[PDB]
Amino acid sequence: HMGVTKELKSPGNGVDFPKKGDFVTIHYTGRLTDGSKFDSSVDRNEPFQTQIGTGRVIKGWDEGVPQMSLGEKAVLTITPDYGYGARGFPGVIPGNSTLIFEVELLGINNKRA
Ligand SMILES: C=CC[C@@H]1/C=C(\C)C[C@H](C)C[C@H](OC)[C@H]2O[C@@](O)(C(=O)C(=O)N3CCCC[C@H]3C(=O)O[C@H](/C(C)=C/[C@@H]3CC[C@@H](O)[C@H](OC)C3)[C@H](C)[C@@H](O)CC1=O)[C@H](C)C[C@@H]2OC
Repeated sequence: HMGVTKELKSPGNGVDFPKKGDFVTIHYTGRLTDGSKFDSSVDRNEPFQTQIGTGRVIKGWDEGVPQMSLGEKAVLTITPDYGYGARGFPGVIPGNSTLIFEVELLGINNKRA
């Protein structure tokens, strides 16, 4: 999927992958391309929970996360068009920003890594 690239860092179980409509549990760290963190669920010590593939989150997550298996650690590199685009996200992300997320897939529906 063109606006997002996934780099596997450590494999999950290689069997359970999120599908459109699933609810996933994720720990993440987002950085801008200058290397600076803009947000982290890890530092916040709270897991992030959301439906995937239904537009609840940026396109880059919706298209990137279903490519990971349960337990996988990856990096999702997201073009502005698949992120917050020209506007950015007021108070956090400048307009026209590539987003780089470290993502750990901790849960899919009832299943847990
Ligand atoms: C009631 C409060 C808000 C409510 C916030 C929470 C549940 C708390 C939860 C931990 C979010 C974080 O709170 C510390 C914080 O996460 C960021 O820092 C971040 O790392 C980020 O980019 N994420 C979060 C992880 C998934 C990818 C992306 C996202 O898709 O986030 C989603 C997002 C912003 C979608 C927009 C929606 C508007 C569209 O126009 C735009 O389309 C381009 C896309 C978030 C999760 C929404 O679904 C839910 C919310 O908005 C945002 C920079 C701002 C966000 O706080 C606001």
